Amino acid sequence: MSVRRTKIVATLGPASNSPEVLEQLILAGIDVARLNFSHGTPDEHRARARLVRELAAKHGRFVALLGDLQGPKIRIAKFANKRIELQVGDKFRFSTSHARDAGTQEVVGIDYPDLVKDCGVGDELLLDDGRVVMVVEEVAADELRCRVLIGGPLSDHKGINRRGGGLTAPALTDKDKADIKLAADMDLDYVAVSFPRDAKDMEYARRLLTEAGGKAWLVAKIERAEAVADDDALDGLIRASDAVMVARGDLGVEIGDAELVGIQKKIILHARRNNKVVITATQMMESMIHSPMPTRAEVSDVANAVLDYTDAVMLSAESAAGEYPVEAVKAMARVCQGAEKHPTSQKSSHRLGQTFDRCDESIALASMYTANHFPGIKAIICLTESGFTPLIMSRIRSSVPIYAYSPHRETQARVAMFRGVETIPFDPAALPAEKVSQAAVDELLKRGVVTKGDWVILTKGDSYTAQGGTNTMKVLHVGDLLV
Amino acid sequence: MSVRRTKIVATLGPASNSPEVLEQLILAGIDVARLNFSHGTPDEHRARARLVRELAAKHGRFVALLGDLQGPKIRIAKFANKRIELQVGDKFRFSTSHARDAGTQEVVGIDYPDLVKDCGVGDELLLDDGRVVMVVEEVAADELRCRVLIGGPLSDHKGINRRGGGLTAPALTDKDKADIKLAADMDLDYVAVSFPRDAKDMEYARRLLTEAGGKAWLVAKIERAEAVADDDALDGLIRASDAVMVARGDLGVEIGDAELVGIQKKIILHARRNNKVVITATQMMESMIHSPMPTRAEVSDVANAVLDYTDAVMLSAESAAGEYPVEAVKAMARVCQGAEKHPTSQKSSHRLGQTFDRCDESIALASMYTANHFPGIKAIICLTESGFTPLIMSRIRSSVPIYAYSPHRETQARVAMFRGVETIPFDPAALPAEKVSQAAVDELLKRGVVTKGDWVILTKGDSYTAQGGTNTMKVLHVGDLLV
Amino acid sequence: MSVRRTKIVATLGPASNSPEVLEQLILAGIDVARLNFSHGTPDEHRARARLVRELAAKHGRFVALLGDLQGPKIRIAKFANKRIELQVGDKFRFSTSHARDAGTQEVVGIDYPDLVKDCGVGDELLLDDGRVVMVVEEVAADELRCRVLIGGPLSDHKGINRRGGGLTAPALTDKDKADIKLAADMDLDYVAVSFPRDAKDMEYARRLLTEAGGKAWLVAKIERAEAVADDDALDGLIRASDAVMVARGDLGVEIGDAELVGIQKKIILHARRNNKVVITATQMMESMIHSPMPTRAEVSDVANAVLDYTDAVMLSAESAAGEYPVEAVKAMARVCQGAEKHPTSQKSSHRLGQTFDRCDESIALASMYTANHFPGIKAIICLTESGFTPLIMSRIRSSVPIYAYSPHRETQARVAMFRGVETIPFDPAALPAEKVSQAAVDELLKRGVVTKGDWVILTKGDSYTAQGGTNTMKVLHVGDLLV
Amino acid sequence: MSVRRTKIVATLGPASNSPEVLEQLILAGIDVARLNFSHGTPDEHRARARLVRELAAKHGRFVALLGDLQGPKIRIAKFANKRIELQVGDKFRFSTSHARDAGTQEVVGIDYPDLVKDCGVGDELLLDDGRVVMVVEEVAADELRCRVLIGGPLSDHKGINRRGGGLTAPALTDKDKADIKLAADMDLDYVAVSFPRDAKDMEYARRLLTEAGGKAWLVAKIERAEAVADDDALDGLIRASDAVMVARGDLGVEIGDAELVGIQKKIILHARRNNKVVITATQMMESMIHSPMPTRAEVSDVANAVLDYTDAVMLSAESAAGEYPVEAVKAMARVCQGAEKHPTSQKSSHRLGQTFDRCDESIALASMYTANHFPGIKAIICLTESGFTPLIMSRIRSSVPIYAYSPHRETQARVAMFRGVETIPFDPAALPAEKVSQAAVDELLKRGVVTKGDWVILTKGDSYTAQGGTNTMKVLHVGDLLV
Ligand SMILES: O=P(O)(O)OC[C@H]1O[C@H](O)[C@H](O)[C@@H](O)[C@@H]1O
Ligand SMILES: O=P(O)(O)OC[C@H]1O[C@H](O)[C@H](O)[C@@H](O)[C@@H]1O
Ligand SMILES: O=P(O)(O)OC[C@H]1O[C@H](O)[C@H](O)[C@@H](O)[C@@H]1O
Ligand SMILES: O=P(O)(O)OC[C@H]1O[C@H](O)[C@H](O)[C@@H](O)[C@@H]1O
Ligand SMILES: [Mg+2]
Ligand SMILES: [Mg+2]
Repeated sequence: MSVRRTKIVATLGPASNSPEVLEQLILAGIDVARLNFSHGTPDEHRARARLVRELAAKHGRFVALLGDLQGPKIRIAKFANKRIELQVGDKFRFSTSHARDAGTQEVVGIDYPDLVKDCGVGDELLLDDGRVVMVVEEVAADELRCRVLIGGPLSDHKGINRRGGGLTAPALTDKDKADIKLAADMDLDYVAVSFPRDAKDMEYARRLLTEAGGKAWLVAKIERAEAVADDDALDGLIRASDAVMVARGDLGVEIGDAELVGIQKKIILHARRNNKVVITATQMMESMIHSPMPTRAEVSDVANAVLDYTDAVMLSAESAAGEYPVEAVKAMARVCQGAEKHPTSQKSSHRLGQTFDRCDESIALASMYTANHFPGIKAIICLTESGFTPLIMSRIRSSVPIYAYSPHRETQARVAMFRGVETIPFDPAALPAEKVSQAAVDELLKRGVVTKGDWVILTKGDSYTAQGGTNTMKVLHVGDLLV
Repeated sequence: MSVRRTKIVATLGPASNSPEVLEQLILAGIDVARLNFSHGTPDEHRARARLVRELAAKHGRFVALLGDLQGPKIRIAKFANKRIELQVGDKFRFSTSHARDAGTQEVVGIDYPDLVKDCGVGDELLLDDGRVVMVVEEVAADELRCRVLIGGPLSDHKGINRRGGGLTAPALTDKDKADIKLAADMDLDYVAVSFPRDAKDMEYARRLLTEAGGKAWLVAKIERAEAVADDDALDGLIRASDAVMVARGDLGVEIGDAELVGIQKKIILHARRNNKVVITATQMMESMIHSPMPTRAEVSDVANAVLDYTDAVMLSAESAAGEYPVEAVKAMARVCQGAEKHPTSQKSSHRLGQTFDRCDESIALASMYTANHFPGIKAIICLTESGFTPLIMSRIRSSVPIYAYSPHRETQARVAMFRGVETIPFDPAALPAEKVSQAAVDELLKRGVVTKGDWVILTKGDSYTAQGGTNTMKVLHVGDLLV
Repeated sequence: MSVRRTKIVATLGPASNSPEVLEQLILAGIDVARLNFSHGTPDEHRARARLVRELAAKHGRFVALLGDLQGPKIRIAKFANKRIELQVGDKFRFSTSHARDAGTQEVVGIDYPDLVKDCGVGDELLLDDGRVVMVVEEVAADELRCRVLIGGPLSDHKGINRRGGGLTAPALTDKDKADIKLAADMDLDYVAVSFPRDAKDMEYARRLLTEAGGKAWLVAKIERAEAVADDDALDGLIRASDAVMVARGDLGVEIGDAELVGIQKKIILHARRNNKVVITATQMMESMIHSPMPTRAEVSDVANAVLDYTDAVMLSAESAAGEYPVEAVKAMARVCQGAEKHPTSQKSSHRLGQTFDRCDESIALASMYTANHFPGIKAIICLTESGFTPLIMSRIRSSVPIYAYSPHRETQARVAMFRGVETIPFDPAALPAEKVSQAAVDELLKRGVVTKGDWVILTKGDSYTAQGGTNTMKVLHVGDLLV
Repeated sequence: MSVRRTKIVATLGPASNSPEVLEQLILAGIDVARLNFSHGTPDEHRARARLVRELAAKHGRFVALLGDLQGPKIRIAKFANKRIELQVGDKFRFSTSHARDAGTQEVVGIDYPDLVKDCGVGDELLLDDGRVVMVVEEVAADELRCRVLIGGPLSDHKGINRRGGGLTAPALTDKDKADIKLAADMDLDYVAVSFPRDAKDMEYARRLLTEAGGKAWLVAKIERAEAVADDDALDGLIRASDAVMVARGDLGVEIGDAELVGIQKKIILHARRNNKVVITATQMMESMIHSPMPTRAEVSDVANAVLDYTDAVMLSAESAAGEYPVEAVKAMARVCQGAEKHPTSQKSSHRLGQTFDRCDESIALASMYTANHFPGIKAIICLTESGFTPLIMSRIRSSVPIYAYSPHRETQARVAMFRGVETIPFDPAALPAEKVSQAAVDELLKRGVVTKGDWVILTKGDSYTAQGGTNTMKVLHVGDLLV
């Protein structure tokens, strides 16, 4: 089998907090560790962040760190005895005037006044990611009086949303502003914004991140009905980001699970067309929380995401809280490898008939065209400062390995989420100009990726100091004297 | 929202044995009831068969009955209680001599004489489609003594295989020969053959079925590595059948779960190209055994099967043994409807450039072409004897309703598994020839499917008595005087 | 070789006026005789019209008659001596005020009052169908002072036009109004309008033709720069007609020879898209005026028109005035047959993805689809009243013979210009309804077009009296008992 | 309009022998002068060759010289009185036994032993390039007895051929071997072989040319039925050549005029696929022998050759013997420019799905891909030694100017026949390496082809001395500091 191209995002948590498990996850092949700021303390995150970077370096791997902002997720308050159980037909109330610590079998408090204002009789409310469902029977100034449609347990601080969406909330909370600073302070590679509705929400988050001196790239989580209402809404949000996440948990609540299949495919495609990275997420291997093997549906879900040409697939509870975090990563990685053998994973239309905007864009596209048609080419050596050039290369369907050669750590980590891209640390400026090409080829010969007789593509610009000036494509024969 | 086109196969069992639940399944929209002959007594099947047909007729629905032969897959015997639970590290024994009804927590019997010959110390055994895994620690003359590697439940007649591959029975079992007679005696609409390897296995089954006077159509279950080894193997097996099933449980064990995605798609496509019906099966909504809603992976799995253009999707334990059989069917039906709104579900290339063989094939194809391009057409009235004509129509991607008008019950049930086809009972021979067209159009006007001003396609042959002579296509305006 | 599908229009004149030559032209395969009203007396036309119809009937052929209106010719006045000769660089003047009777080597008069208003310095003037070319050097109050660009002879009443057009003239002259009546009186099948500018000119001609009781179909000659200025101009003119003619003589003068290739292709395509007939004309085999074989350029020109999917190709002086009218028709017919063997002549996209408007349109399209894919089909029996149904069929690329079965003479002749359509005289209303199918099939068996074992398509409507109700397509096996 | 891309080959002769006319032809835009060795003396050719090269240099143009070998004619013997005249309907005989000097009004001898074997009753025989045509009425053991179909004169040693071809003769005659030496001695850029049958004939010609020290590229004239008998025959002959010519005069005789259109298109396409140059020839503007303007058929013929994507179009008698050689070239050039504006002239599929063989091939293809999609690119600077790299570039449909930068005269002339390629004399080896790019860009700035702000593609290899090592593509912004 070939080296896996689709990247794996693994959420960390109680089940993946020790050095022994993190080491095993690194070895199993995680490419990105997600730190969910909805839970844990700042120091818990710092400790994990330090440990993943240490253990990655220990094994010559490049793992990005993604920080996930909680967002304006609306939660219930606490219960007196920490949890309750509800049956179909039971009556239940959400009250702004009920004490936050005194939840009972009949009522719980909520610290969000506009919840009651935005809801009306008939609205369906979904709690704990849809596990419990209620319908609003009566509205008063301070509470919603409901009937349970689908029973189950309820416990402190569980999430609530309305079927259809449309709830008022700010995109950035005060917690999120603090977490943005925390992310900048930890030098996180990616930061994910929850529940954005339009480009403004992402621009605001970008402002705050730069103001805090953060260099992270921004991920827009597509979880709101308004974000997918039409192509302009979606494309606007995508263009304001560096990456997007198909956040199927909250999105499914907002638009209905029966609409997910079409929207997942649209989001991935529109992301790639706008030269952004895309992640597919949520319940991809849920059964592995309690089982050491996935279901056939789970295998199919992941494989189909790979054929949709997602950059990465994500684990949440499977890796953060479940009994088999390492086995989940292993299984996910194996399914990705299998799906990548399909003929549709390697054949491209190469954006025929379209208009290119930039010069560096053109060299990237020209290289993918060349590599996909001259099969003697076994690798692409992309000398890059910020990772932009191999971002463009990896938007094109191919099975050729793309190597991002960079001296910077920021870049070496960034590309870990790019489908088909591997990092090779390399500093061309600190070498005699005439020796750069053979030096780059040496790095692949060391690793056994290419041998004498194979061909390779090298891309670069004129200087080795500025960014955004890729303008050259060379096709080199491994074995020849390379200038 | 439009009428669902993708068909639902629901396996019956303990959870779906009563008249109250079967009535609810019929109302929830099942199109085919599967009777798994691996479990239950002949009279249990007869009782369920009678009840489904009665309850379907009660609600003006046409539900086929599919009988699933156990096949030469090797199974364990019964337990004293029905089931046990095993933990990692537990010891367990498979014995040729142990009583077949007295299985315990420590040993179960097995009707496989070569057990000790085929297995050896170190071999891994897989039970229940890989869910439980054991390693052989000791071999004796009549038993295998094992340690559990992966725990889980075990129950009567669960499948067992060896990781190398050496468990199997040769060609059609004696049980199956008896069940073929039982199927013929019950007038089953479909019969499924397990573990077929090539056209010969299906021809043998067809011989036995016709010898017993059975009119059922044959379903080849694709579960053996040899059946998908190459296109000739697969196409041979498909051509010898009337329908095929993507049996992902056993198939995943035989070829590995990482290869399923590509093969599922190939099987569906090759089936449709050879004008056969295709079912996708196994663990599509497994979490609904214990939960009243599916996971996102399960939603995705089903939806993607619909976009692959499967005829039907299947439930096994979800409907047969689980806690929420009705909710599973409802959920599956809702996901199908959502996926059918996708633009790829309705647009066809119409087999351009290909060569047709038959005349009735040509009229079917010509009607789908016409309907897909003249949007005034709201339905296709296909007068058919055996259901062959609407079989061909439904191989072509479309969203136009196909109505199979037939006088025969055999046909009225058969087409229940055809994607996009609805039955309208109708006897053209018992009418004055000049009144047939308006009589057929009346049936759709009664049901509110078409109104005055809509157009319709009618297909038929010259006589109303023979089969295989469809040769006419008419385009009629609802409102006009129809000859 | 197969029966030629592309139709041949042959202009009559002095070289093709006798019964012996007309008989030879009929036998050589002409499908339409063009009567150019620019020359000849009314009785000369009547005599030829009668003779072609007589001789066609004598040999079981269906030849249409097309009457070509002269239109608005702008001409110079007379020269004092009979003819003058000009050399490149010579000076020459056109004067509104000079005496029209005697012209000199330096100046000629002209009956064009707007001359000085319409023309300007730099304009190129083309005389005698482009044979002489001049450029306007100076404009004075009553004359244009020119330099000769291309020399040659000039004589009394030669035509003059301006590169670009914009000379004022009505499309219908008083002569043309008289000729429209003459055409109606002769029962001409087609009438061609010269120099129309827009749909209004064609609607006016249609009014006059119906007022005179004429049943002819109208041909718009695309000869004016204004007619091809943009798609709306062209499409408007096409939609107002039944057929169009790529009139490359005058059109080349108006837009320049270097623009012809693109516009010829556009006109043909837009005509077919709007379900109109199209003729390609002018100098297709000019060398055959004086030679018994065509040049390779002439062969190429005709063949390329056939691959552009023109309905017909035309001869003008080659058949009307030249030394080898019969040999020209024979050569043209042979080149058509050769080009029709090309793979692009028989393969169609079948208007996939498009939206159909009418029901009879749908049956026509459905038949071409069916015939192009079921190769057992050797003919299409199209029962038609007015020829509309086979008009639509013949817009689709195919090599299957289309037979227009009609009782009417108007229709039997009309379809002679339709590519791939042959007339079979037939009256279904005068037969017992149940015997029609086999009666139609008999007509093809008589002619040896189909034999026992071949298949055929029959199209018709419900009654045999009304027009515009084709709604049925049947596929029949020649040899079976046909109802 | 833009600069013409399709190249013009003009045959020289009595009408184009003077310095005044040659100068006018150079200024009118000829790209290649053809020296037909069938006529003229060695010194007549030398004088013309010297004059075209002198006059081209005088006007900064690069005109190749093509030498056309006469090849094999089969000829009749002598007449008693040197010539006779034959009329339509006359009887005439060709006899293998009749005295070779005593030809009469009724019979002539012939030194063709297989005459009776090769010809048969019904065959048409063409003498003196088609001036006389006969049909064979009877065959006897030593003669063919014929009827004259087309009359004319006959004289000693006139050529004879059969419709259908198949007469035995070797591709290279003794005259041709002498002319190969003459071509080498004159340093001709191209040599054309007449009536080759297969790769062997072209390899033999290449041997003789190299043996004589000739550097010319070889043109295979496709005129023999055997050369187009199937794809292997044709492709074999193409692969053994550098260029091919669609020789429609002799080819039409050998396969029939009705087959030319399809074969012209096949030859052009197969030539381009195998990376060869292709010329379309013969009677493209024949009427211009005696007229100063072409017919519409001639305009169409040339334009359609341009849309078929021929590299060049040729004139023979139009430029060599006719009354208007300069006007013919001007007209041909104008028609080419018009046809090049068509949208199909600029859009390419870019050999999607295909497999490339070489590295320099890959850079050429990658540049055409890049140029066709980044419209900021206004030119391609191709540094080439032998012209191979811009040969490959020009196989791809585009409207971007391709500039072949070369120091060698051999190369500067060679590319004159390549569609869309212009020569820029340039010696990169004689410059400081760091100044090459801006030096090349200066050459285009001098000529006003590009301005500040435009982009350009530059291709090259590592050294500036070896051939066959193009391996680099750069995209440069005109105005920036170019390394
Ligand atoms: O745009 P980026 O990929 O960030 O890379 C940009 C840079 O990469 C190259 O290897 C060199 O460092 C520069 O020549 C170029 O400008
Ligand atoms: O649809 P099939 O099973 O091929 O049978 C086709 C039959 O359908 C109906 O009975 C039609 O009215 C008959 O004319 C035809 O023979
Ligand atoms: O082809 P059209 O001119 O529309 O006429 C179509 C007509 O042809 C059929 O043979 C019958 O005559 C009618 O059923 C029909 O109306
Ligand atoms: O296109 P070709 O004939 O192979 O010539 C291309 C060759 O010459 C040019 O000077 C290039 O700069 C060389 O580096 C290359 O090897
Ligand atoms: Mg099975
Ligand atoms: Mg020749």
